[PDB]
Amino acid sequence: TTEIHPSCVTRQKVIGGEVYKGMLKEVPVAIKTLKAGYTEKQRVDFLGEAGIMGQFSHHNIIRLEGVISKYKPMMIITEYMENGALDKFLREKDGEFSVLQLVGMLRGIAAGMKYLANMNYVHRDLAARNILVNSNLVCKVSDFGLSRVLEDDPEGKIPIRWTAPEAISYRKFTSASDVWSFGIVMWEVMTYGERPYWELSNHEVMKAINDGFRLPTPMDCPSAIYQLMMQCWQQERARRPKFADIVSILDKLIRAPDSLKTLADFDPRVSIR
Ligand SMILES: CNc1ncc2cc(-c3cc(C(F)(F)F)ccc3Cl)c(=O)n(CCCCN)c2n1
Repeated sequence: TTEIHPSCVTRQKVIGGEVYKGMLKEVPVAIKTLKAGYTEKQRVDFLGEAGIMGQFSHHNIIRLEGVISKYKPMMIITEYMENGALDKFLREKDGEFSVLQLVGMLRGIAAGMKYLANMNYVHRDLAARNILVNSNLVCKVSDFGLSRVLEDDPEGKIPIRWTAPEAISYRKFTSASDVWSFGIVMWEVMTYGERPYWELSNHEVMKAINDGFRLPTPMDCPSAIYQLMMQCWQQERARRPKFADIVSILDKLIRAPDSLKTLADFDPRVSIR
């Protein structure tokens, strides 16, 4: 990792220790701080995140500019993504993109995830809230925090309803549980940030999934896209596509965009006579 001198960094606005938007000697950056009195574990997790990010060089993975580790407070400095987190972005831009644009976002995320998987990195917390969007509509995987627990664990919280059954039931997180999560992200994108499973409780979601229920088709969703997210949600990991398969399929759909005009039937929850 590049060590950056503090005189080269100006913090400006809190966008999230805190996360600031700032300027780096000038390019816009995001800046994550570690406050005084941090523990050894905090330091290893914090610098650990920078270490992992520094190992990656891919269009669809947030780029590390560098770290401040020789001076306090310590900082991680990344590229700045002008449109912020994908979940909030979709919800504030409801209906404003083409289906081709939405599918192109998902291709970008899948390409990032394929790279992570092949670099032997399991994300464990893939969700639209952990994807960032730039002014070219490029989606990039973010959140490489080391210290993550599944929420509601008897023994950062990973939410149940984005997580694959095997990861919940016996703590088996793999690139195949990340594919499950990616299927949920597909549904988030195609619904402009609808909350998966609505007001169902965690227990209700888990029971539904184990009984074979799956999220219904988004409105105006290409048949091929719904089929692909459904395959991501196979109970049996071996029947899920790999990210390599997902990228291949999305690339084919984008290159033959009339393929996306065939829509999955939408089951209307209310009909009007
Ligand atoms: C709004 N635009 C914007 N642009 C770029 C970033 C980069 C980071 C980031 C990510 C990592 C790592 F590792 F997780 F990828 C590390 C360090 C940083 Cl600074 C970040 O935390 N935020 C804030 C997200 C708030 C959304 N809940 C960003 N926000």
